[PDB]
Parts: sequence; structure tokens; C-alpha cells
Amino acid sequence: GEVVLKMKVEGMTCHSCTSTIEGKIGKLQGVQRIKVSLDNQEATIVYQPHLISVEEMKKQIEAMGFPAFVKKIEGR
Ligand SMILES: [Cu+]
Repeated sequence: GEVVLKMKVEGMTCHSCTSTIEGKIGKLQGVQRIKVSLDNQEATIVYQPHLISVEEMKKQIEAMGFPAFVKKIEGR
């Protein structure tokens, strides 16, 4: 099975930033599911620990401008 990463995000309080990241991340060869929230300012990224990595996720996310605190590995 895949692995869930939970990253707290700041500032992302609209559907645009979140959707944009959802698309961009969705594009990457190795992600399986993604759940970027805004309300509770937190981003779920669900990827396969082989194809892509935390750093790809964050580096690509942070690169947009949105700082993110990737620190939960609650896979199932
Ligand atoms: Cu936004």
C-alpha cells in the first residue's frame, strides 16, 4: 500500500492554490491520492515510497511559495 504524508500549510486559504498543487502533484509519476485541505490549513499527500519522495512533494509545494510542515507518516 501507499504512504500518507500530512503537511501543515500556512496561507493557503482558497481553492486555487490547493487545486493548483493538487494538479501539479497529481501530474507527478508516483502519487496515488492527495487531499489538500484549506479550512484546517493542512495538506494530505498520498504517494508510493519508491516512485516519488517527501522532498519532491515539499520542494514542489514550497516552490510555489506556500511553506509546509511535512511531519506525519500515517500510512494504511
Ligand atoms: Cu490560495
